[PDB]
Amino acid sequence: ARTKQTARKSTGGSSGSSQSLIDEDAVCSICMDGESQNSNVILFCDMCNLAVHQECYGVPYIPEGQWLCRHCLQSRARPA
Ligand SMILES: [Zn+2]
Ligand SMILES: [Zn+2]
Repeated sequence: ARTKQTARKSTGGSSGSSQSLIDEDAVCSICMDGESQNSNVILFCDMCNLAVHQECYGVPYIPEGQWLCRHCLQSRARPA
């Protein structure tokens, strides 16, 4: 599963840094990035845009394969 980690800091790697940065992170649904601990890990679906921290959703362990949320894993659950 795709897991992105981010750490908060008063003055970290920002305000230019290398005068060239291009990246687009995900947006958790359980929280509005207002209080997710100093370091958190977001999770994006492999067939969807379900972006939720594994701590926010309550995921016991992070699979070492594809991540299909209940909506998609259910869509293909019946089919074959
Ligand atoms: Zn969250
Ligand atoms: Zn999904």
